[PDB]
Amino acid sequence: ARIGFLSHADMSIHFFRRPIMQALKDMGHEVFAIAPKGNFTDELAKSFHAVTYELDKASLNPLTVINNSKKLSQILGELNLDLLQTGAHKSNVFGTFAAKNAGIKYVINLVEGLGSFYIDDDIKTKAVRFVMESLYKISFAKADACVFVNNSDADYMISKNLIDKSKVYRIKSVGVDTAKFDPAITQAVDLGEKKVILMIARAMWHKGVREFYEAAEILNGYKNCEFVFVGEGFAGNKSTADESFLKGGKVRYLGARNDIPQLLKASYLLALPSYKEGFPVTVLEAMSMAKAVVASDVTGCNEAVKDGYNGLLCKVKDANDLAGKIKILLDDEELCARLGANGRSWVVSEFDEKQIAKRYIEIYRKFIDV
Ligand SMILES: CC(=O)N[C@H]1[C@@H](OP(=O)(O)OP(=O)(O)OC[C@H]2O[C@@H](n3ccc(=O)[nH]c3=O)[C@H](O)[C@@H]2O)O[C@H](CO)[C@H](O)[C@@H]1O
Repeated sequence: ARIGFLSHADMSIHFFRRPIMQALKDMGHEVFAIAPKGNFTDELAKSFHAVTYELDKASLNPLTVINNSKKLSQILGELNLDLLQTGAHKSNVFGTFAAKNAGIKYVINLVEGLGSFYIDDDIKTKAVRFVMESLYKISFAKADACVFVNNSDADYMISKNLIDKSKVYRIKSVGVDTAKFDPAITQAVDLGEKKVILMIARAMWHKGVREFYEAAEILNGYKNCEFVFVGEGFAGNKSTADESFLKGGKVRYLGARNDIPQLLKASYLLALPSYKEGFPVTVLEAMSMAKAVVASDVTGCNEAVKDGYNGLLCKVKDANDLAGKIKILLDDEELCARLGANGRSWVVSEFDEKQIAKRYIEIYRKFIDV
């Protein structure tokens, strides 16, 4: 009944792990949110036991990653956890080494997208991918189970003999609060009298930001549409567009936001031209808002979006095709509503966060008493 949730980022605890954690709290367990300090740490402390720690998130310096993870082992050791849920690569691998060195008996892993080491193909990145995969064989072997939020990541990692089918659990998506993300109780943000083409994302190039801005250029307000981008960029990051790029195109830039339901209600459709995903949550949120989606035909996107059912798929790294799919929906309002209505019907039946959370807890029940 002492259950930790380790992440590299408090965003993942607050946005993804939370419904699991709430369900365990409501059952009378002690739930720990273990993540570096961030914008959500203080409110999370009110609900759960916040634990912070230092991390060079993107660094691959060996002695930095040894020291980071040794300190981490001590922080985890002092919590006296019965089970630790990790998520994403650094916590799955090094969080597991540190968890076992700290004497934690049960470690559950979680893969939610394979990330940029499978987008890039430069030799340096092909070597990094090899090492991480070889480390994963050890870390998975030490952990008791791994949850996958899509099928392609599980299939892939099984095919590389990184983990036995026995330990793979497929829980599709991290779920969405369909009662909060409900159009009937949501008041739209006012963005004018325009057909809003909404993209929600951290401004990673690997998220398709450039293609989205190029497509805005191509359509240039066709049928009174307006491209709108929600999310943060960063300065001096090669992996990221800066605010000067995000403010300099035919896109209305809103920066970070907390009224996503309200923004989705004001939108005509949601675009996600990502290069690679796990099970994109902005897609789930758009679906719960009964909004059609236009998404790249890539990993993750093509499991959350079924072409012709709840959205349309476009080629990746292709602004013209992205624009083309958007124009088809701008040209055909009845189709766009039908797809969004199917999107709503699907989230409600398969992706509500409450049933998703219950299925994580059944995995834990195999190992500890809940
Ligand atoms: C591999 C990858 O590229 N992405 C995956 C990764 O996290 P990502 O962080 O890439 O997931 P994402 O970008 O889909 O996260 C979106 C979440 O952030 C929220 N938001 C975003 C912008 C903003 O200004 N305000 C705001 O509140 C939004 O409401 C939603 O809850 O893990 C997720 C959880 O399973 C999904 O699998 C994604 O597919």
